[PDB]
Amino acid sequence: ALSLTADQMVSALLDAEPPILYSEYDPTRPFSEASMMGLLTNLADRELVHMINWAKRVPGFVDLTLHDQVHLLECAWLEILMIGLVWRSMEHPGKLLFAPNLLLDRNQGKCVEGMVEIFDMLLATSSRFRMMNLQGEEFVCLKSIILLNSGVYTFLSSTLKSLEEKDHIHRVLDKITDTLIHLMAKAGLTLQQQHQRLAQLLLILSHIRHMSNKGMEHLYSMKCKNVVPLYDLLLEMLDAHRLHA
Amino acid sequence: ALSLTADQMVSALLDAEPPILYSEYDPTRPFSEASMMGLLTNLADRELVHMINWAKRVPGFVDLTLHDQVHLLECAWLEILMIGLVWRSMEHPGKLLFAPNLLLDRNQGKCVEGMVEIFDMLLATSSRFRMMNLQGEEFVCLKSIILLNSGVYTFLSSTLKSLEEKDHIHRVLDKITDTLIHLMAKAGLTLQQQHQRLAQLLLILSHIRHMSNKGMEHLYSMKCKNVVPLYDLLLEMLDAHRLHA
Ligand SMILES: C[C@@H](COc1ccc([C@@H]2Oc3ccc(O)cc3S[C@@H]2c2ccc(O)cc2)cc1)N1CCCC1
Ligand SMILES: C[C@@H](COc1ccc([C@@H]2Oc3ccc(O)cc3S[C@@H]2c2ccc(O)cc2)cc1)N1CCCC1
Repeated sequence: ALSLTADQMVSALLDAEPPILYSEYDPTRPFSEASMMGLLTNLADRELVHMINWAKRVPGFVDLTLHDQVHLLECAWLEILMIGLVWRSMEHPGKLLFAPNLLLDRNQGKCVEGMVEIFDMLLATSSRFRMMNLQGEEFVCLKSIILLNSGVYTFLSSTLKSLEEKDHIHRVLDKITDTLIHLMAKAGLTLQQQHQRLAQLLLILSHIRHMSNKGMEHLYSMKCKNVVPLYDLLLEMLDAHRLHA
Repeated sequence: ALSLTADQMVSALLDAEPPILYSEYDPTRPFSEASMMGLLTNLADRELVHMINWAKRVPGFVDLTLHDQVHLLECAWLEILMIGLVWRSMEHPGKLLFAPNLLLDRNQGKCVEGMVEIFDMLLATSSRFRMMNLQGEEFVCLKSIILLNSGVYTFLSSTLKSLEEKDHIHRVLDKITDTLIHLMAKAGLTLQQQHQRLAQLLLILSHIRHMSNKGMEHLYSMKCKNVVPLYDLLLEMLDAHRLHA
């Protein structure tokens, strides 16, 4: 990502995109019988495996230590799931496309206590994306910034290693800024519109953080999975051998 | 803020800055006897009055409806308190300057259950500001963006009035982006450094949001004041007559 061109970062990120998964329920069977949170939790857990694969293809990420990769993902995984959900919901006003076979409106969120509040925030984000005409190339840049940025301030220590890690991350974020600006210039925005649009995009990331924080608060009202710490499951997933090479 | 120059926004914001308040405790008396949360809560409540005064001097803010002013402040007040705290702590590594007569280190945070975690996040933000060499002129721009941005996505409705309000806010944020870019150009940064520094600044705002959200979670473990809704107290403060004109 540090000698990669702007055109090469954009292609690398497009190449890395995870697949769109389906909800797992029998579509020949009724709906009142379904646990909406079970459906959503099962979907999200399945996406997480693919998020790990994606993160390893973000330029610069695997040059980090395993521990720092785990930390970043532990800090950003729900933001990353949510921006992906808002992105595929963009062309579906008033609805959230959790999966191609699971498209829910706000009243379907009332089904779970405290969940309509989260739905409403997600829906508003999707509407802002649509109104901004967010582009596929801009979205993958944003998703990678979330991955690199959300946990970069909470690394405990400040060892030599740690200082080098933070420098490298800030260097990669810098190149993704250069890429976003490059995309906007290519599109024919003036200098002035570029910086304004860059700021508009980056401020949405503070809303996504808000949504992740609220969603974490909401998810922690027990019912879901909280077995084995998240660190450990992420590490297991991230700490791959190379035998299947 | 919409026909204001970049030089006029910067001066308007510098002019609007609130005063630095002191902690209210008898400095002739011992410390173990002090409620650290009482001291911090009393300080923060006193700052809030001055925050309302400041917000009314941010270009564009008072052109909003009273209700929308209340909403923005309800969404941003803790972020705004925290960025002010990190800013005055910048030149005090390892310590948080809550007031000139109340300078606390992380171990003094352990005094309150769950508070050291918040202190540690604040301290790390202060260190990042220092390392970035954040400037007084950049800080007031950031503080005003927080005020305008944090609640702009959660307005319920979408009345004509509401749509006009959102447009105006996004227009003001745009001019503050123009101002930040103007400040950086004046300082002699290249085009490339400007956009990179703009992005570095705006991404810190996602960390400040995180800290506010965590702090709200922490403050809600009862002991503090939660009497009369915050909306209502903000409204009271904001809904001024003009008789003392
Ligand atoms: C905690 C469990 C389940 O996590 C979940 C479960 C459900 C969802 C909910 O469903 C999805 C499903 C896929 C997707 O890409 C996004 C979301 S968001 C939504 C949600 C989030 C928070 C909230 O308060 C209400 C709804 C999102 C995450 N595992 C997640 C991976 C590690 C543990
Ligand atoms: C809720 C009460 C008190 O709010 C407070 C009380 C204390 C502080 C704590 O003390 C200050 C004091 C001044 C300042 O500018 C910032 C902070 S931050 C800190 C804090 C915040 C969250 C947390 O979990 C732990 C420490 C910040 C806000 N009133 C606030 C205005 C309306 C109600």
